[PDB]
Amino acid sequence: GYDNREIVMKYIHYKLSQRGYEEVVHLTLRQAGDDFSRRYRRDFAEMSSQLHLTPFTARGRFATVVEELFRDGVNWGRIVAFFEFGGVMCVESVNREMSPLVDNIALWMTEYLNRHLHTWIQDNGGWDAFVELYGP
Ligand SMILES: CN(C)CCOc1cccc(-c2ccc(Cl)cc2)c1CN1CCN(c2ccc(C(=O)NS(=O)(=O)c3ccc(NCC4CCOCC4)c([N+](=O)[O-])c3)c(Oc3ccc4[nH]ccc4c3)c2)CC1
Repeated sequence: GYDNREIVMKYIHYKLSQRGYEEVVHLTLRQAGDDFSRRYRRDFAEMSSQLHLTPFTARGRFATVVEELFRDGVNWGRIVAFFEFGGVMCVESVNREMSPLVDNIALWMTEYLNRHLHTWIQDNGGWDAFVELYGP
């Protein structure tokens, strides 16, 4: 598991393509995110209709959700839910003719990873351990 920016970009591109717009770690994360959205279906649907994205509320919407998600700490499932949440935000932004928000969201996700998730990820064997646990 190399660069966080690359992980974020490859993830967002996939989520957007699935909705008609535009390495083992990238594939494992993709598969995990699709599994998460299927298992927690009501949470997924509730999140998708509770963003109410506008040009000047997207930053605040991202901050409030990511704070609640990791309030009690970090684990692999919560990191998967964080990528899925980023995906939902990007898809809604493109759907609402606010596609430059995708670049802002990608930056907020990369910054959150580098600054607030990096220590946990490193202390738990990095993305390689995520692949050892959940990959092929
Ligand atoms: C109660 N309040 C606190 C509510 C507020 O909650 C808020 C607050 C804020 C936001 C949101 C929010 C709502 C909507 C959106 Cl879109 C985003 C976020 C919510 C909503 N929640 C966010 C956190 N969610 C969690 C957390 C941890 C775990 C966990 O870790 N479970 S697990 O059994 O360890 C596990 C099992 C299998 C696998 N992968 C296996 C795959 C198979 C396919 O091939 C690849 C590997 C993994 N894994 O990959 O990490 C781990 C969890 O469950 C699963 C179960 C199956 C899963 N599948 C892949 C991941 C996954 C996680 C669920 C619950 C919902």
